[PDB]
Amino acid sequence: VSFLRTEDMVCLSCTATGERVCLAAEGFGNRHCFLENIQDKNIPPDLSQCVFVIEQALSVRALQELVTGHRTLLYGNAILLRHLNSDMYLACLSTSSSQDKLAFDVGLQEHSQGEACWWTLHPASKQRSEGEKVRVGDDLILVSVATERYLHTTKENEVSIVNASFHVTHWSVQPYG
Repeated sequence: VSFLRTEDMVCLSCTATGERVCLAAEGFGNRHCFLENIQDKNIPPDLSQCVFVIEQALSVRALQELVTGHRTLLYGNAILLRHLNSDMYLACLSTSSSQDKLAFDVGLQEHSQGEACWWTLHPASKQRSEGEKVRVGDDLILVSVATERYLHTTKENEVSIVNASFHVTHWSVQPYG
């Protein structure tokens, strides 16, 4: 219904230093992620480089077996986000190139093998709890399965970056069309 379902085209937005921004990526040459300022730019759904597809959604138990059909998303599920323009998957890179030496970079990878490309959903407040259907527009938390870090944005050098950090960021998922 009004929830996130598999195969949805969605944008992930938050607010870094007041501004509202969307998670974006280029693809072909550049494998790193970046943020787009959507602060009153367009509607909640922003432009092209901002579109990801919820390709798959597994339960905690399903993830184990799968590692070694419009499912609705449940808080606690592990999702797989494919960038539309590039057909690559949002993942946690092994390189740390931000000021925070403990954060890892988030970018794209060609294949969905291993844990680096999986992210579990978790509620941002107490208005939702594990097992519930994830409602569109809900503020949620994105946890890397591989690094045990949060999908995180922070301004460093007057620009909004995105990385995988021990510090949390609340993300809103708005679908397209």
